[PDB]
Parts: sequence; C-alpha cells; structure tokens
Amino acid sequence: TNQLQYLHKVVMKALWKHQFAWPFRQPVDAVKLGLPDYHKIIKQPMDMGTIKRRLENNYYWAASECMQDFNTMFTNCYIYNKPTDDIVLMAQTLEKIFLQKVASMPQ
Amino acid sequence: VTNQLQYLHKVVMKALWKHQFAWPFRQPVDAVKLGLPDYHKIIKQPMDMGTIKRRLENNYYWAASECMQDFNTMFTNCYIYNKPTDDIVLMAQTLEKIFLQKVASMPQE
Ligand SMILES: Cn1c(=O)c2c(ncn2CC2OCCO2)n(C)c1=O
Ligand SMILES: Cn1c(=O)c2c(ncn2CC2OCCO2)n(C)c1=O
Ligand SMILES: Cn1c(=O)c2c(ncn2CC2OCCO2)n(C)c1=O
Repeated sequence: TNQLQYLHKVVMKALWKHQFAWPFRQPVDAVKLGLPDYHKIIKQPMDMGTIKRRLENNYYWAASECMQDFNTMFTNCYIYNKPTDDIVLMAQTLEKIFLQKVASMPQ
Repeated sequence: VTNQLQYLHKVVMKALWKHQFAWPFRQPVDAVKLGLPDYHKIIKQPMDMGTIKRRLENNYYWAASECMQDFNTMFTNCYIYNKPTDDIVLMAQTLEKIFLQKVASMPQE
C-alpha cells in the first residue's frame, strides 16, 4: 500500500539513521546484554530490524499494524527500563519523530 | 481549525474519552489522592485527556502533531512510572492502540 511504502521509505529511514537508533535496530539480546529477566517482563519483543524486514517481505496487511509494532518497541523500552536510563530518553526522542512523520502519512 | 485537529477532536478524543478504560486518564494524576509521593519526582510533564480535551476545545494546538505528542506523553508517563504488572499499563495500552489505529486514518495536511 501507499501507507506501508511511506512507513518504509520515509518513517523507518528517518528513524533508522538517527544517532539514538542503534539500540533499536536489532532485537534485545538478553544473553549478550546480561538481562535474565528481560523476557519475563517483556513478552512481545519488537525492534526496527524486525519491522524493516516485515516491511520488505510484505508481512503487513495495513499501516496501523506496522505502527502497532513501532509502538510495542517503544513501550517495551519504557516498561522494562528504569525511568532514569538514557535509553528511555533515546526512545522518547525517536518516538516523537515517529509521530511527527506518521501525521503526514497518506490518509 | 485544521482538518487534522478536527479529526483528532471528533474521532480520536471522542473514542478515547468515552472508553471504559478512560477514567484514570480523564483528569491529572492526583498524587495526594492516589498516595504517590514520588510521582512528580519521576514524571516531569504530567498529561491527561481532560487537558487535551480542553486544549482541542479552545484551539490551543497549532498543529496536529502537537496534540499527538500530548497523547503520547500521557501514555508514556504511565509506562514509565507504573510497574509492568499494574493494570493501568494494560488500560493505557488498550487506549493507545485505538489512538494509533485512528491516527493511521487521519487526514494529511
Ligand atoms: C531496547 N533495549 C536495548 O537495546 C538495550 C537494553 N539494555 C541494553 N541495550 C543496548 C544498549 O546498551 C546501552 C543502552 O542500550 N535494554 C534493556 C533495552 O530495553
Ligand atoms: C473512579 N472509578 C470510576 O470513575 C469508574 C470505575 N469504573 C467505571 N468508572 C466510570 C467511568 O466513567 C463512565 C464509564 O466509566 N471505577 C472502577 C472507578 O474506580
Ligand atoms: C495515571 N495513573 C492513575 O490514574 C493511577 C495510578 N495508580 C492508580 N491510578 C488510578 C487507577 O487505580 C487502578 C488503575 O488506575 N498511576 C500510578 C497512574 O499513573
């Protein structure tokens, strides 16, 4: 769809290259990051590499479905991490760009 | 009086305000009433649907994206402050899904 193309080539491209994006480009590796409780707390992991791959393999039936994946990724971050962790500020910065770009998506 | 802001008022706020999970979000978090002495230490930008509703009613917003940020702040405050297992997190998630679903069909411009 026009909307899924926009999420791929306008929204995702802006977020992917952002200087705060690196923690979010691939799944949380709880073993390599040493977080034995991550998957006990976060039951729907999500990340931009997964969303990007889904955008390219025609996984999504509708724009809102892809937007929900973006939301899950950010929400996971807020739920798991402490309020003072830098990664929370990074998610918020990226999430605001997401919402800005989504506001200009074809209707 | 943008089409976008009209959409956010007549479609998004209409749906969320009357939602059965909306009541904890209809007014600012009252930290005294709720017994949350650390709330304003952790949440530095409180937001609630009553504030957003009033702002839409008084044409406070210059752009749709700024109303959208207020909604986002209100949900994010909840995810950041509350424990993962708090029921309020589930209620916020349910409301935010509706918010995103509707925002996907918002007019451009
Ligand atoms: C999304 N996400 C990460 O990407 C992450 C992380 N813990 C480490 N990382 C990677 C990076 O190390 C310093 C800050 O982010 N957690 C708990 C998380 O939620
Ligand atoms: C304080 N308070 C409510 O105000 C409430 C509620 N359950 C429903 N409401 C009312 C709300 O407005 C109309 C539709 O839902 N509970 C459990 C509650 O504690
Ligand atoms: C926004 N907000 C609330 O309104 C709230 C609350 N803790 C309780 N409440 C009220 C209600 O009790 C059961 C479900 O929510 N917290 C920490 C919060 O962030």
